Amino acid sequence: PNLPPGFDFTDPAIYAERLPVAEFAELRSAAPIWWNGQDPGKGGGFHDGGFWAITKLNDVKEISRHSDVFSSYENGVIPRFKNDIAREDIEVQRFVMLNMDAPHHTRLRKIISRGFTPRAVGRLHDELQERAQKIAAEAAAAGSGDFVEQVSCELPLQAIAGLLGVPQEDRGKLFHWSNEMTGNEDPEYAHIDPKASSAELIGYAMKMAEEKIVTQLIQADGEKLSDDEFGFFVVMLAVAGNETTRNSITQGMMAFAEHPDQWELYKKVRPETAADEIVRWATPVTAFQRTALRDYELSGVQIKKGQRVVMFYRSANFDEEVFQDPFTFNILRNPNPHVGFGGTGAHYCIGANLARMTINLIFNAVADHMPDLKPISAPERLRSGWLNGIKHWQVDYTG
Ligand code: HEM
Repeated sequence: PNLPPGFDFTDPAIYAERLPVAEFAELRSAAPIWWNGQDPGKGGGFHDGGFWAITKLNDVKEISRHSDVFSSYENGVIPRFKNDIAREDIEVQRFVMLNMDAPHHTRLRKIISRGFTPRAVGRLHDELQERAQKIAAEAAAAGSGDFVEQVSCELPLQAIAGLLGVPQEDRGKLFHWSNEMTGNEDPEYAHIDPKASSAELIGYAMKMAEEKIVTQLIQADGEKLSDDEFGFFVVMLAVAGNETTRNSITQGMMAFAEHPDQWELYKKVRPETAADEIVRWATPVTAFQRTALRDYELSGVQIKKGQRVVMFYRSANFDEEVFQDPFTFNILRNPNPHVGFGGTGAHYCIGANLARMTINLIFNAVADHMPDLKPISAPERLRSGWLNGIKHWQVDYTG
């Protein structure tokens, strides 16, 4: 493929500035499964010499479905940390369900699925809609500001707090820990320590279990989460369901500002198709990886036992063989078989309906209170090699 020597699709220096859209398009055309070599000390915490870049939607789905072959536990699923991270700090992530394999993952998922019943999520609709409306009214009344802080940030956090029934007076400390919990190497956040925030949030959650959906997870059906598993579950919601939904809201609004005919259509009919096109477009998790437990032949390439494969959701969601005109933002897109919530399989996002509900509620509120919003200056991207984040974006709410 026509790529620079040494190019690495997980390099945080690229994502601080842009998504490498042209370079993914070139792999899909010229080398859809391609070995991305990494030199010593430049592998983002891994020392194995590189990984297979997976760029096509069917391959991402095949890997996700074959979790008997493609492990989440062996190396975790995050494909890039700071280059000098200790291997013990990657391995400690194995205590969240995202980084486990069957049978351990199968037991936790079954218990945690108590939290994500359709009924549990739907119960949160009326409070999240009242919060959404108020957030948008507050932003309109401020006139201009940072849309990430004023519109995107609070409602995903209040969704987790309402799911967990956290008392009001404890939400400010909960939200502070949760916004320090996912790792990045951005200079704006160089003074955060996700390790203290993780310890502190696990201790808060364990005290909450001891005092008792929390009661349904920690009450024996004799199966239940232990008190420490409930802590690890609250840590996992902080990393899985906070910045991801926040970034789907910012990048959905960036797409509406760049495609004004789609925002006019959305304001009229608020279509059911919009939330999934916002997630496809935003692809807030750019990639997650697996490790092969045995040799496996994937679309003609011989993947070998122990090698990593990195699923680039950001490429697969723009796969020209699967989406008609994938570079067109189309809020009526149908069909829409995107992998923004992962490939279907054992670890498919358990929060997907809660995220869709959060997205729908906030965009309805923005349409109702700020229909003529316009950007003031360019979004500031986050320096991460796997999370596609926007730190700040200045907009004029009144237009
Ligand atoms: C637009 C917002 C979101 C995006 C893009 C997203 C994306 C993902 C992805 C890509 C995965 C891994 C799937 C796989 O490997 O096949 C995942 C898993 C997971 N997500 Fe989400 N997510 C979002 C929102 C949420 C929310 C709101 C919650 C919860 C409050 C949540 C909870 C989880 C959990 C617990 C897992 C682990 C499932 C397991 O390992 O069995 N997510 N998510």
